[PDB]
Amino acid sequence: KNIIIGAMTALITPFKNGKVDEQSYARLIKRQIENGIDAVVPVGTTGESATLTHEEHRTCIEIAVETCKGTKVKVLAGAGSAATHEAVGLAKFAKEHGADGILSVAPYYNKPTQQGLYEHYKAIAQSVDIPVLLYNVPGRTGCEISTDTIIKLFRDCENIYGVKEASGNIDKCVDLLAHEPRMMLISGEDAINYPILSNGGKGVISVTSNLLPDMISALTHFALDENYKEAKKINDELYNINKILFCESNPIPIKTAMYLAGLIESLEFRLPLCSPSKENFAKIEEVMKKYKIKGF
Amino acid sequence: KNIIIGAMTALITPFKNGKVDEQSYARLIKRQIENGIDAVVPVGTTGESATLTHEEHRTCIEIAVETCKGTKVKVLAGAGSAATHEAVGLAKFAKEHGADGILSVAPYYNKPTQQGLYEHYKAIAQSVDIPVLLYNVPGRTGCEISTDTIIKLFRDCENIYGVKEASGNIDKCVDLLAHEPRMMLISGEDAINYPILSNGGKGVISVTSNLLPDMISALTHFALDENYKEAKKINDELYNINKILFCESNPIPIKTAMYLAGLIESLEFRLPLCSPSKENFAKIEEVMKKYKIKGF
Amino acid sequence: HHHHHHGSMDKNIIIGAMTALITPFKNGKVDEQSYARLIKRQIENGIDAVVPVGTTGESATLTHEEHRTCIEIAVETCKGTKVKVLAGAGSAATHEAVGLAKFAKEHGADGILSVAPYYNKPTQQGLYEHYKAIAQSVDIPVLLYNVPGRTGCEISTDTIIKLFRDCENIYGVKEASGNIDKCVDLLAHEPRMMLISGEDAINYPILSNGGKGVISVTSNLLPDMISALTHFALDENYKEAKKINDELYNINKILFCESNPIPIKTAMYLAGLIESLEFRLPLCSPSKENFAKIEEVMKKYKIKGF
Amino acid sequence: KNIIIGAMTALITPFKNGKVDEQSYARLIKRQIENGIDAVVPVGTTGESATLTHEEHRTCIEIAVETCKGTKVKVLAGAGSAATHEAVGLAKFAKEHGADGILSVAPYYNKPTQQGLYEHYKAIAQSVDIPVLLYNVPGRTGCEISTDTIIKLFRDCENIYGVKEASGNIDKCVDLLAHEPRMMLISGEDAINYPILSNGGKGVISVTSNLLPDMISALTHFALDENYKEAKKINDELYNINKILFCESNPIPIKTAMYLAGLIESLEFRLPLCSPSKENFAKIEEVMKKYKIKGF
Ligand SMILES: NCCCC[C@@](N)(CC[C@](N)(CCCCN)C(=O)O)C(=O)O
Ligand SMILES: NCCCC[C@@](N)(CC[C@](N)(CCCCN)C(=O)O)C(=O)O
Ligand SMILES: [Mg+2]
Ligand SMILES: [Mg+2]
Ligand SMILES: [Mg+2]
Ligand SMILES: [Mg+2]
Ligand SMILES: [Mg+2]
Ligand SMILES: [Mg+2]
Repeated sequence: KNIIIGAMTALITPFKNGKVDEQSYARLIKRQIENGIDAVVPVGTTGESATLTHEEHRTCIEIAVETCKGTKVKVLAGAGSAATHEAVGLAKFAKEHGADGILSVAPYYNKPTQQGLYEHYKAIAQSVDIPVLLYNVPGRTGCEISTDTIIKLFRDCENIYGVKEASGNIDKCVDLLAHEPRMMLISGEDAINYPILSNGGKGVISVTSNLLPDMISALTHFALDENYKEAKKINDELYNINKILFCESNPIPIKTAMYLAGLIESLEFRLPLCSPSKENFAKIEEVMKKYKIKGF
Repeated sequence: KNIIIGAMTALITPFKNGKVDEQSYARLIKRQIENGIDAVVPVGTTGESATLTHEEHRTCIEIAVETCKGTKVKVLAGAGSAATHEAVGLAKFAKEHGADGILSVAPYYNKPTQQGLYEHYKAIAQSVDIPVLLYNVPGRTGCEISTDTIIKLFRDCENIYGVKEASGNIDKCVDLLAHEPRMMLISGEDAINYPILSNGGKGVISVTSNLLPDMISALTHFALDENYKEAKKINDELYNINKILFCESNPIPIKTAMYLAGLIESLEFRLPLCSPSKENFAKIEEVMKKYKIKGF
Repeated sequence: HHHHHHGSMDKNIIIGAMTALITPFKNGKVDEQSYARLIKRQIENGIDAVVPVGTTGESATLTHEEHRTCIEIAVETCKGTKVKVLAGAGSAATHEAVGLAKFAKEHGADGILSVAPYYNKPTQQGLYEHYKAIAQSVDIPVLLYNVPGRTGCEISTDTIIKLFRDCENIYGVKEASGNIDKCVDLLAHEPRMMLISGEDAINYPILSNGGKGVISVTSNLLPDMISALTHFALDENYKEAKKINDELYNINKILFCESNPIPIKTAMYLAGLIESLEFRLPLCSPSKENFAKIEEVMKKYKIKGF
Repeated sequence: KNIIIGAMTALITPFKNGKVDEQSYARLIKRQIENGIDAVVPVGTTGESATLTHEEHRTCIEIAVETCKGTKVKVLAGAGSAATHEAVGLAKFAKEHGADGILSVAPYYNKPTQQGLYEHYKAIAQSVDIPVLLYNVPGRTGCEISTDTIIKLFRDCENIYGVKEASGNIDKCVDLLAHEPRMMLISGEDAINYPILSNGGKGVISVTSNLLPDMISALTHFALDENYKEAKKINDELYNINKILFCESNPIPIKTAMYLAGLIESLEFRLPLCSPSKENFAKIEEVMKKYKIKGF
């Protein structure tokens, strides 16, 4: 299978006057490239995919593709939906805009059965000829892609090559790679990046890497090179910031931190997201001081 | 406050060859009207709101509004979204096209904070002058509207008049009505319709009533009259069908039951929803045989 | 031989308003005089039964001798009254639970409460055999007790109903499970059983669905209010029962701001009803902030003295 | 600190005609010693601690102490209780009868607060001069020793040197060793032995090792030697048996497997534990066929 692995960043989407700040978006991607990141994920959960329009979805994918052009850095475009017809359309558009592959979150809200998830992802994978990474995050979607369903999809669909797990379930991570060691298991939970990689996971799709791309990329590369002691050292050092970045729903903390670090102009969200509480604003700022934040 | 209470049905959306079957949709609503139902909810969760287009959403609301004219039956239009801008747009459409009120599910997938939920619903409520019922279903959305947030919205926004709860949490139901007895608590979980009503809830938004509208209407009206012996008797008798209608994710079982009773022409869903397993198909049929199902 | 048709055969029951008694300590010993005085106060404020050495009575840290002494005081104090003694007798070990059941029978308890085995997580078959052994060891009523947040296991509706139908003296269940759906499930499929509320905040919803009593924490502090709530409900005066349930919500919830019985003993101490705020380790006093919160919530209520 | 780490077995307690089979118990321990195990845990959860008398509990500890004489194998005696006075008494017995350390499960059923847990373990630790390992298993006890409480106990009490985690929470495993790298984190969940060891855990207290002691010992020793690839290979191979040994509550499956293997004479439990279902008995037998089970 063709794959997209390594250290990847779920890009925030900066807003300016209620609009996507396209100059800031490109500038933030160049900063990721300069700090060792292997791929960027425009318009995932961290990029506020649910509140962007389709036009804005396209704009972000195009900026990511153009900015990464000529670098080794790939674009794994967010393209999931609760509706299969919409997810198929987003997959086809992402392929046409030049994306290297697609990330596709399990349908949220409508709780498809395992048979329904299989048909959903089979339809998506059949619509394109680029790699497709499944994305399991049951705390947000209300459903779980089972290990059996993930493995069946990997085996039955040429394009489907692994899964981004955001499920707090290292047992499932063992289950997946013990029964199907050819798949690419990707960490979707920064605090446990190292345990997922040390069990044979092959990358991360990170929130923390927005702020500390050098540290998350180094963690990932240490682990892929089997230097577990050094990968664990960075994972341990990052625990405090990894946890505070979820003191409110992601991406409220990471955007707050990027604004405090001077990396975006304006702490703007799209409703129903909004600024953190005064107390959590202070906690994020405090945890940040313990880390060296790369500039532009 | 202007309110919409009583026995209400979360309408299924029939499909025929991939499109909304508009003749069947109207016929099903007339059947609800003729069996004692007080309001109908087009394009809620049970109506596959997440997989309908904007145009189909609007078509279903218009059919409901037209079919309920000249009757006492109200239209409480589904209008929720994960994006506040889209929820406001749907609210405004429902108002301008004659809906009596709106139902608005808590944003799914993006997990807004309580402050974000407050701002989300304040924007929706300020956009229309018709009643707004909140809708909490954490198992599907990934978030909870807290009791404090529900009560503040009810007290701060003239047209927010209560909440549809689908949370399995009778403690919260007591909390809500003990601290704000003027709100309209609406049961969103059929199996516990009677306990919610007997604590002072004032209606149901029912899945089971698609199949058995006369029974749910009678349960509700006995309860509103404090004829609790009779209301509990029906609630007890309905437990088996109330539970089997969730043997797979709603609306897979209820649409299956409607098809099995000849009330819709085709067992068609929009992906990622799909037909139930053959085993559950048979289980639903066997439970149906214990109930008296009205025709057209 | 055994059989599956006990459901409509005569079952002695213990229902109504019941109190899960705190166990007061003085210098680390059971304060036996205070214990009797607190029970008399329950009797005089309309309570129908008392539960010595349940969860609220710190059953896990009493010695077997102290457990037996508390049952004896409860039995002696309730003689000559309408008030029944439903003795705590559960255990993670079936052999211990049988021994406690037999003691309660031989020392004059009216019935036993028997919590689902904690920590060892028996299967539903194991729970069935556990309670079959207990029920067949005595001839007094047995109330099952489901509290999965504490035990790590659940007695399923099907197992509860099987036990009710298969054993003469098992007559119902005390539910502390935050699960009104299960409460409907139970009484819809087996309306002959006695469902007893084990969670004060939802006493009225359980009673209004046909539950027939409560085993209360709040009634340690406010026995007249819990008794009135229950008797109104049993008479189908649901307006008055709900009014009391709503008024009690604040205290009902603050009594669990830390693990029960830490808040209720704190409230009883603040009310002057016990001499010292003494627990047995690993239980201990609440945080200073929760101490203050409990004190504040109490102010809205009229607390009966002795 | 003095410590007890490495590959350890939570010993089953065999019964014959309702009594502890003392000869089988000693024979089973010798089998563990001869298959690479570093310590044995008499009368833990797997040993049916809840249904043994205090006399039987003490007998099992004495047999373990006697059988390990003349070997490097340590006895980490089960000594926990919901009552602090009982836990202190069991700790003092274990010390005075030659145990090398104690395992002490968090109080079950009565849900102490973190302050209560601290006072509980402080009292236990001060009662003896041998190592004390905390044991967190919230699914069984109804409470959780927080990371902060574990770390305070480790720092404040000379004897307390780590924690056995059976919590399905690799995030907390990271939390513990990131903030207090000097403690000994011990895996209490066989399926994730390798992830816990690869994060710097220093041992296991295993159920599976009752049946497959050579494989669990080899896994643990490869990990401790930083041969993570070979440790992961065994962890992956063992996943199927690791999971089937929990198809019913432990120790129902492990005793079933030991009986099927001819390692214990009769499939006897103490109520409320009992035989598995016919169906799960067959599932256990089938999974066993893929593994080489050492004899005596
Ligand atoms: N990635 C950019 C598009 C975001 C679109 C949408 N806001 C709504 C998508 C929708 N399928 C719209 C249904 C409209 C009829 N009710 C949904 O709400 O699930 C979402 O996916 O959350
Ligand atoms: N109700 C008064 C007696 C309390 C006894 C005990 N503390 C311990 C009971 C025991 N079966 C003892 C096991 C002894 C060997 N470890 C238990 O801990 O489960 C409990 O049940 O929690
Ligand atoms: Mg690279
Ligand atoms: Mg809605
Ligand atoms: Mg008497
Ligand atoms: Mg039945
Ligand atoms: Mg009367
Ligand atoms: Mg509570």
